[PDB]
Amino acid sequence: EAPAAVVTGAAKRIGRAIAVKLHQTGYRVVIHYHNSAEAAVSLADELNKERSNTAVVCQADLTNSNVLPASCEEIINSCFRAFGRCDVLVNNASAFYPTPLVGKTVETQVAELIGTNAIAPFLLTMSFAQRQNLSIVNLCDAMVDQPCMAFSLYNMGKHALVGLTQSAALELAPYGIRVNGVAPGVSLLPVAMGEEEKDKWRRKVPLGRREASAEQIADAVIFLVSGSAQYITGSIIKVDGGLSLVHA
Amino acid sequence: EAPAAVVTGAAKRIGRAIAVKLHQTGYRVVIHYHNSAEAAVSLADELNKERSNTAVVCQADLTNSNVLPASCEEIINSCFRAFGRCDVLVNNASAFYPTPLVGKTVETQVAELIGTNAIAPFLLTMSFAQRQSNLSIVNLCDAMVDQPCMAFSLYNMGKHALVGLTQSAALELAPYGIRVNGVAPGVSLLPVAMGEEEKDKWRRKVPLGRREASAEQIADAVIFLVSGSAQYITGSIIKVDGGLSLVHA
Amino acid sequence: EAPAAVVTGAAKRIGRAIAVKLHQTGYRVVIHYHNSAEAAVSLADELNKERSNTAVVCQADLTNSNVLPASCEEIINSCFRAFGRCDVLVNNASAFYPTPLVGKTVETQVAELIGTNAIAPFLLTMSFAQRQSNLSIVNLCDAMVDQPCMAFSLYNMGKHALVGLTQSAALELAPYGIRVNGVAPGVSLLPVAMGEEEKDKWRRKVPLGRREASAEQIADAVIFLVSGSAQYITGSIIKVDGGLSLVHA
Amino acid sequence: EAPAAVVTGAAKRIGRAIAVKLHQTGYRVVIHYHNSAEAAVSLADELNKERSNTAVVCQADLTNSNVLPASCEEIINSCFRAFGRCDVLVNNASAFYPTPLVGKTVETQVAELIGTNAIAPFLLTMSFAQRQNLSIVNLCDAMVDQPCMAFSLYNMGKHALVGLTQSAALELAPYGIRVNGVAPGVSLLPAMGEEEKDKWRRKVPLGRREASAEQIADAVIFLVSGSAQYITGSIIKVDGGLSLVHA
Ligand SMILES: NC(=O)c1ccc[n+]([C@@H]2O[C@H](COP(=O)([O-])OP(=O)(O)OC[C@H]3O[C@@H](n4cnc5c(N)ncnc54)[C@H](OP(=O)(O)O)[C@@H]3O)[C@@H](O)[C@H]2O)c1
Ligand SMILES: NC(=O)c1ccc[n+]([C@@H]2O[C@H](COP(=O)([O-])OP(=O)(O)OC[C@H]3O[C@@H](n4cnc5c(N)ncnc54)[C@H](OP(=O)(O)O)[C@@H]3O)[C@@H](O)[C@H]2O)c1
Ligand SMILES: NC(=O)c1ccc[n+]([C@@H]2O[C@H](COP(=O)([O-])OP(=O)(O)OC[C@H]3O[C@@H](n4cnc5c(N)ncnc54)[C@H](OP(=O)(O)O)[C@@H]3O)[C@@H](O)[C@H]2O)c1
Ligand SMILES: NC(=O)c1ccc[n+]([C@@H]2O[C@H](COP(=O)([O-])OP(=O)(O)OC[C@H]3O[C@@H](n4cnc5c(N)ncnc54)[C@H](OP(=O)(O)O)[C@@H]3O)[C@@H](O)[C@H]2O)c1
Ligand SMILES: CC(C)c1nc2nc(N)nc(N)c2nc1C(C)C
Ligand SMILES: CC(C)c1nc2nc(N)nc(N)c2nc1C(C)C
Ligand SMILES: CC(C)c1nc2nc(N)nc(N)c2nc1C(C)C
Ligand SMILES: CC(C)c1nc2nc(N)nc(N)c2nc1C(C)C
Repeated sequence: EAPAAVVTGAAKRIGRAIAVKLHQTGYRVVIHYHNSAEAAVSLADELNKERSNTAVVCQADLTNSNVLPASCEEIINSCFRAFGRCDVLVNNASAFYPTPLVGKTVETQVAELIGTNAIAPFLLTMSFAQRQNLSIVNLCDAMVDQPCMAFSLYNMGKHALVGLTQSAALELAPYGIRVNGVAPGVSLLPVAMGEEEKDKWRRKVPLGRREASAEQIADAVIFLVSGSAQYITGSIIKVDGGLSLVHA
Repeated sequence: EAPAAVVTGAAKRIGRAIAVKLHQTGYRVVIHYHNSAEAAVSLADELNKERSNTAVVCQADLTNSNVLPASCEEIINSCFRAFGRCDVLVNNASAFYPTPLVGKTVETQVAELIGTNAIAPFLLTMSFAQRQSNLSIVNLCDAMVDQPCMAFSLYNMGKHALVGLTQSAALELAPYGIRVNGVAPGVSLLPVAMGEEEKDKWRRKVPLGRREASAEQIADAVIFLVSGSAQYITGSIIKVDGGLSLVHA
Repeated sequence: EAPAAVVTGAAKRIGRAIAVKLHQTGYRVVIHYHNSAEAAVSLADELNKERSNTAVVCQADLTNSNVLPASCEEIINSCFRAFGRCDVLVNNASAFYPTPLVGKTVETQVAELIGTNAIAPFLLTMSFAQRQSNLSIVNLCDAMVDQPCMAFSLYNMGKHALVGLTQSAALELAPYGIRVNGVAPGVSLLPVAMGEEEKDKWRRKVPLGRREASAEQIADAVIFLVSGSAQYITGSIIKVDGGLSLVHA
Repeated sequence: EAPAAVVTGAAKRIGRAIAVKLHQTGYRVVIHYHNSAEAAVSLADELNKERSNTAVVCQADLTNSNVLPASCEEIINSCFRAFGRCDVLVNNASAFYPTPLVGKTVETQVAELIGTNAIAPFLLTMSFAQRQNLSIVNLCDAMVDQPCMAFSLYNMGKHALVGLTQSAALELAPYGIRVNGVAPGVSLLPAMGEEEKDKWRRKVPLGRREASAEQIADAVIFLVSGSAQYITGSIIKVDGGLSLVHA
């Protein structure tokens, strides 16, 4: 039968593109979402119209808390309940907002930014391994070493995700599970973002002076889960048009 | 008038060596501790005997929780209460134990390892910067972060997050004249209870001298980073590992 | 018109797999070689039997010297003269042997190791760019560059320079639509010649399957990078090492 | 006996600051230079005026060639000739200029940029080790991963120098020789004038100022000192946060 994948934060944008491209490759998919219920259901309907019984949605908040491990176990469980297997996990969901060093409480900021970007990936990785061409792909960030000003908590999360990618690649290799990352530079600028700000970001990218499409990011995910990546584990592929190479 | 420093997890081992060297350089010190109360009080006593009222102790669990931000604020507050100023913060305290992917619950392991290694350092950095010369913060990192111990994902995640904080905070606090740096030990001060035969196994791996670092050697790099000789150094992580991280499998 | 690629050191092993896989993908190929004349011609014959007029050979020493810039110019020229275009350059050729710090003279060792691994890639890159769709360059790097083989300083220096080239050329050539990326093998295709103890030693270190990479698995990463599926990827180095570089001493 | 140090490209700027600082800490120094004869002799004179017979100059081109190994061996030899010992080697000399991919020939550019920044440090390291608190400090670059546009050969050279620092740290550890790097960001602005200087200054998070030569030398002094006895294969960035700033 067809293999199955879980994509977190898959209702919209890059997660959606990844879900779509996995589905087109022949995967059954769990579209995880938090708030974007309408987009998630609409996406599932469309994939199911294409091939019957090949998409389900699964709602979960991925903020850190004492119940986060159970929420992550349930996400993996939902893939098994729908499809009887879980071959691919894609950790895409992410909170991203400034937390200056010098309104959400700081405890909430910690829980959202660290939970979504790192702890949930860890717990989902745990549940995925425990339930078992298996692989996990973590959505990282090409700019981790030249971070956005005042984004310390977000940056800490993405750094933690690099650590998880390496530790899990090492530990899960004996089980045949590969763990890799895809690190976007600037990708899919919101149509609603101010045009002046869009231009500012695009002007920075050496390759084409434009942001990645969501499909370009998805392409690298597709490579990593494929038979063409069978010896690749612990690798993080930047997909950033050379943005990380530009000095101040 | 003398500068003042907070050192977390300063009762024993590397934190102790750091507190002692800072004190010897002329700093007044807050000795933070968690369970090591006798060691901490004894250390403060020793330092105060050397110079009157230049050391205080401050107890706090640095596990992630709803009360962790207030706890970190109180650690910084304790430096100001005692000394009227806080010039240096050393984020040394750290939980370290395996968390295999395949009697603590996982949510507790997350809270302790991410809390001690990453979140508390963040909240302490926030309180330090907000409460404000040669100001700086030194984070105790790990030379082996990219070749981690098997089954230590949460620990390794916590230390990676700390590298991220060191960079983000260096960038953001530079306009405020606060430098933020790291010291990354390889193998240091193996536990006296570790069998010598196993101590020799890690020792044999170290290119420079086939031995682990003393706590004092780690402290030496901290002393440098807080000194006027490092006035243009920020966002830098100094490995103190005797070549360990350069050795292939 | 079918696109054309140059592969250096393509007569055998990994370079051969790259040439074969590019050819299978529809590329016409220049098979560069140094000493392996019989294998190079044999490979050309084989590919030409598959599709007429799709493979040629080009001999050159890639050791550094006063004549190297002309040699690299002629390698690129061979692609234009044969195929009327050059879309892809793969910098695979490499000298690899120990140069301890404490028959070849040291200046010869420098010329061979830095020439093959770094300077030739630079001059070929120069020639390729100046002679100019989906254009790209792939440099064969090394996943163990930061945990190098003992006594291989010159080899390691060359591979580090190659990372620098990959990055510098990615930045500079991005405006011309030329992408520049790397593939970094761990251990790959152990020779039968090598000892049974030595080969086992290396194999048992690889977390993912306790075996070396096949040449085809290395070639798969090259194919991805030159493909339309990597159109936004430049300055990236993809490790293909089965997790070898993650394993501590 | 006082320890002795070789500093390459030490007639001016950062090399001189390092030479001056080592001398002040008690070292006897070989001031290597290439073209800056007057400046080198002048520094040796000032240092010898402070302490008699504690400085000598040594001329050498560090461009790659077949005689480069002999030249590097002779630099180390000159320290032993003058001082009877050689405790510290600082690889500071560097060529730095653009070499675009698209009147110096390319073979000259390769020779100068790879020679000065990488091959000469390798050859000096060999000769330093062979001739034996011993250590080597390499002058690297904090911006190696966000390079100057059209400086590929320079960038390759400094990357090779990171590789040397790591390889030699590993290999020379059994011999008790530590090998470390100092990676400046922007330091000492000259050739260049204001306002281009102030364009660079505005980039630096920590004080919007370039590093002083003194600040770079401070980091060198630390790595050679007893306070760094367990540090080897480490590269210390001295860049005021410059490398942390995104485009
Ligand atoms: N776009 C870029 O320029 C860029 C750059 C670097 C890295 N990345 C990385 O690439 C990935 C995708 O980027 P993107 O722009 O598509 O991301 P995004 O739109 O910012 O986030 C994707 C999804 O994350 C989910 N999410 C947020 N908070 C959550 C929570 N508490 N619990 C569960 N889910 C939560 C949201 O789901 P709901 O909508 O259902 O609420 C959201 O749709 C992310 O990991 C991101 O960090 C992106
Ligand atoms: N030792 C090494 O080989 C090595 C290697 C790499 C990195 N490092 C890093 O260097 C630093 C010093 O190492 P070390 O071996 O001296 O450290 P350690 O003994 O393992 O821990 C230092 C202190 O951290 C405090 N701590 C632990 N859990 C805590 C909690 N939940 N709340 C508050 N404090 C807590 C403890 O205080 P109490 O005793 O008072 O309870 C302990 O004394 C650490 O950051 C470590 O990760 C060390
Ligand atoms: N194999 C591995 O485990 C491994 C590990 C890390 C990195 N890599 C990298 O992957 C690439 C392929 O590895 P490999 O093992 O297939 O390589 P290899 O067999 O060691 O060498 C490839 C070719 O390099 C050519 N070459 C050597 N010296 C030359 C010179 N002076 N001038 C021109 N060409 C010269 C040779 O051509 P002729 O035979 O025609 O003389 C040789 O066939 C290399 O860049 C290597 O550094 C490989
Ligand atoms: N200054 C910065 O902003 C900066 C930034 C990053 C890294 N760095 C690194 O820090 C170190 C010092 O910087 P700097 O600006 O003081 O250096 P520099 O002035 O550009 O050069 C130092 C010396 O190198 C010598 N040199 C150049 N070509 C030579 C050759 N072919 N053979 C022998 N010697 C040669 C010159 O000696 P003569 O004058 O005697 O001919 C020169 O005085 C260098 O390694 C540099 O790459 C500096
Ligand atoms: C498209 C814009 C709004 C954007 N959105 C992001 N979303 C997440 N989750 N993570 C990022 N690093 C992220 N980064 C950007 C850019 C600022 C790079
Ligand atoms: C002395 C031994 C038990 C040891 N203890 C440690 N403690 C903390 N907190 N962090 C480490 N990275 C750490 N690392 C080691 C060694 C394995 C290096
Ligand atoms: C399989 C053996 C002979 C081997 N051969 C190599 N050849 C080149 N050119 N480069 C390497 N890094 C290289 N590395 C190895 C192993 C030590 C991995
Ligand atoms: C002060 C200016 C002229 C400058 N000079 C340099 N000299 C050398 N040798 N190396 C550099 N990386 C170097 N870099 C700069 C800046 C452009 C950073």
